[PDB]
Amino acid sequence: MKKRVGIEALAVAVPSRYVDIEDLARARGVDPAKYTAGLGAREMAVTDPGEDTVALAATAAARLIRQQDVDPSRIGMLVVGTETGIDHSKPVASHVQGLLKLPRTMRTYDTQHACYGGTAGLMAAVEWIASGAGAGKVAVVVCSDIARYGLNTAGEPTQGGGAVALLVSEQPDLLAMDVGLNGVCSMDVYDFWRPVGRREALVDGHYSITCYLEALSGAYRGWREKALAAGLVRWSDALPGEQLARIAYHVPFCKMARKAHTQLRLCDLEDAADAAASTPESREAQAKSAASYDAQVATSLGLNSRIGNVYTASLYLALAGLLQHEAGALAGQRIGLLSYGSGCAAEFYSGTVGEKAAERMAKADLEAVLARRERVSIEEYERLMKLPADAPEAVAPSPGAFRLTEIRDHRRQYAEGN
Amino acid sequence: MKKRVGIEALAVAVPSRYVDIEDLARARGVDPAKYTAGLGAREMAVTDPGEDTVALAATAAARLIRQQDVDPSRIGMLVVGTETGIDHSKPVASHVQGLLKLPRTMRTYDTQHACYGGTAGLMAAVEWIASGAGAGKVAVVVCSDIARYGLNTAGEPTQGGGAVALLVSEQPDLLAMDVGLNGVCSMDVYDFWRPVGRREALVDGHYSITCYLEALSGAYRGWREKALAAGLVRWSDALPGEQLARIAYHVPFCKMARKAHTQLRLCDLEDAADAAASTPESREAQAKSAASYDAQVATSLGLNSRIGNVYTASLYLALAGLLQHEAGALAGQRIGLLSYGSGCAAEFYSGTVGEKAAERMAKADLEAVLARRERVSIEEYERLMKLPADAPEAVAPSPGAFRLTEIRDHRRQYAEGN
Ligand SMILES: CC(C)(COP(=O)([O-])OP(=O)([O-])OC[C@H]1O[C@@H](n2cnc3c(N)ncnc32)[C@H](O)[C@@H]1OP(=O)([O-])[O-])[C@@H](O)C(=O)NCCC(=O)NCCSC(=O)C[C@@](C)(O)CC(=O)[O-]
Ligand SMILES: CC(C)(COP(=O)([O-])OP(=O)([O-])OC[C@H]1O[C@@H](n2cnc3c(N)ncnc32)[C@H](O)[C@@H]1OP(=O)([O-])[O-])[C@@H](O)C(=O)NCCC(=O)NCCSC(=O)C[C@@](C)(O)CC(=O)[O-]
Repeated sequence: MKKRVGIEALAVAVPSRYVDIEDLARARGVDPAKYTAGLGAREMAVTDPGEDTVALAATAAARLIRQQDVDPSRIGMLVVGTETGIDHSKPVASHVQGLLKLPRTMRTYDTQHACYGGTAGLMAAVEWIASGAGAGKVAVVVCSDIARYGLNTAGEPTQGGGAVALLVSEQPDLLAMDVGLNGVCSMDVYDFWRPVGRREALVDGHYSITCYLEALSGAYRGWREKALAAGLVRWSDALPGEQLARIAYHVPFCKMARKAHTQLRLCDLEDAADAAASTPESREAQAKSAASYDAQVATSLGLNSRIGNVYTASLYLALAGLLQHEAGALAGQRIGLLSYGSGCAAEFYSGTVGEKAAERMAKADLEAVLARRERVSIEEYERLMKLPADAPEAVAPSPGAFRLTEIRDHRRQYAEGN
Repeated sequence: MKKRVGIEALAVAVPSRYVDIEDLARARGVDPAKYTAGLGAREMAVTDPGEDTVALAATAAARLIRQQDVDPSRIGMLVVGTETGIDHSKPVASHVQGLLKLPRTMRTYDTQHACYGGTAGLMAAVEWIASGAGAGKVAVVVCSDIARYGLNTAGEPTQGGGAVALLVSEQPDLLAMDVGLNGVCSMDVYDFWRPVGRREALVDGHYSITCYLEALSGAYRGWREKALAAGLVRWSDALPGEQLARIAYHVPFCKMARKAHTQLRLCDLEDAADAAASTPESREAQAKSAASYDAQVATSLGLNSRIGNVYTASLYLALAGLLQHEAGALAGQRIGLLSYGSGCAAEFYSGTVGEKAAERMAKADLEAVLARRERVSIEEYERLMKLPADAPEAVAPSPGAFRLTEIRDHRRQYAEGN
């Protein structure tokens, strides 16, 4: 009896509005090609205060339950990974539980480590199940965030917001994860952070890229050693990482995925028993292979390019885009995933796409999620950005979605769309 | 080959200063017996800004590693449960990793759900190990918090601060946990919370007591059903809960443990097949049994009464006090633990105290930890309370301990005591 654990399905929620990234460039006196070619952006989600971390998380989690016909009483863990917390004590997960009218027999809590928080919660849910404690039950892990750098900042064109809700179970139709094979690399850095009382992040941008790549290298190498010992990959005519059908990466901006994939391949090329016969120039040229990027990574960025950085959710939006179109082809094949969070930590893990992944992705109806949005001007984006966090716009949520309506006596109030 | 997982050892850190609780009563025009008898308090830890969540967590975690001779390279997870976070993105766990100069092959993140956050992280570490993923490695889970209600508030006499660091492993000398038997009960409430930008908690105090007891009842009942089915307890001449050698509870104030134990016993008395032959009066009198409280709970409060509410750490300070004196007697016996967090969630779990628990507790040297503190006046407590979070006092940390020294260019700086 082969037991499996992992991601059974997912759902996505996005803010109601977005801007065209070339409009942002023009408003900032920037060449639009810096954003479209340099960063790989197309459209940037923008929010108003009604689209807070709770509202986006609850919209995604409710959509998951409805689209996948989840029995809410089978949920034994509800975890929200976020870096956009709204209370020091009361977790987003508790608000989500209430808004969705979920029953009582579940753990609820939030996880925090920049863009790694969702992955940390995913592993906690997976290992709860794989330990036996969660046998017979499911978990819901929601990655929800709003990425804000501020007007006229270098990070501004990488903003975004939204949520991805993951169903975790013993029927992991999207991704049957290889338990215990993860690689991890973490160290205390100040590449990106956001002190309490600052609405916008602080970042040393180029250093943050170096930190991502450094942590990726350590995490990937740790996974590779375990995968070699488990017989899942080999040092052969193909590099170890080439034996993964696809690799999905944390996407702070779309061009980061190419940088990440080049670095992963360089790890193989530098570590091969015969590396001494190569040069930095020859290794770099091979690592940057357009064929490899096209085969393993390129199709994972379609949703990300239209939304922006959704912090904890960015890797899972890449997984979503990949499986949206390729789940049937990928059934039975092993793929890799690299999660990074500033501060920092990276974790690399693998899993096998399930036979029913295409079914679960069809039910997620992702083009309909993206089609509901409306474009706004940069002027309006700026006006909404300037609103205080307690001042949601007077607009109704979409059917089954949620919005913050007001804060009254320090208690946050929400509405569910009819 | 009987596999075991759970808590191998613990260490405690407390702030350098405390006040006498009767001095606080006099300063507030309150009868001191309200605090000493009504709440069960003796001494209240007070902080200055140098004793932040990071400094307390790092002090406790470094002390654990030194006292227990942990190989730092065997740590594969470092999790901080807290409701006193200091960054929206960068976790306390990442700062602890850096301050302790720990290596890179570990997950780092923080968990959040009021006073339940530490337990959530403990279960994530336990289940990482029990799934097989953490086989051969250990985890460190630190519960670190500073409880602040504010001058002249009803919650003020229940303040406190400190940290408890837990070593989690396949050699769980303190508590070999019963994996998969936990009971849990959670629901979305506003009993206690602390919005971003508020230094002091908001609380509906009497309602928070009702919420604790309600969630406890559900969590305990869920554990009891599983423990009955596993044959660990029986409905016999003894109530199910009486078959636990001891029960430790989240301690917001010491008298809360008696309220909690009475409620747990009432759950047994109300649920017994023959409950119809009793009355509320007879059940209450039996539930309130002094003999049962004295046998199962009373000795768990010695540290808590001298520190105050340490939020996520309060239950673990109760476990510490119990094992400090009774670990040898408890070896081979099963005990219960009830974790509660406002917002809210409760989880009830059990485990068996290990043969070497007394050894591990002796190495924690807890009376020395408490002896290092100094008493201050209420006037000085108030002066320190009024200091901004970025204004630590100019005092050195104790040997091997840590303090925040300053914030410079939005980066927190720390010192390690010589
Ligand atoms: C990403 C930066 C640093 C870029 O901001 P920047 O410094 O203004 O941009 P640049 O000068 O680095 O240019 C970017 C690319 O555009 C090119 N370019 C320029 N002009 C043109 C043009 N006319 N036509 C065509 N191309 C053009 C340019 O040559 C370059 O190409 P590349 O170096 O990639 O090969 C900034 O947006 C930033 O700081 N963003 C936020 C930080 C971030 O996303 N870091 C990523 C790594 S850390 C991470 O992923 C974690 C994170 C951020 O998500 C946080 C968390 O975990 O919580
Ligand atoms: C605990 C309260 C509500 C009490 O604050 P209060 O309302 O001022 O006190 P009280 O009137 O309820 O009195 C307390 C006890 O003192 C007695 N008393 C009175 N005077 C005398 C006297 N002269 N001589 C002898 N006894 C006296 C009095 O009769 C009573 O006895 P009891 O009802 O327990 O039997 C307040 O301190 C508060 O709000 N604290 C913070 C909230 C809290 O600790 N709640 C506990 C449950 S929730 C929890 O544990 C989660 C939490 C708080 O830790 C947060 C998280 O998870 O993050």
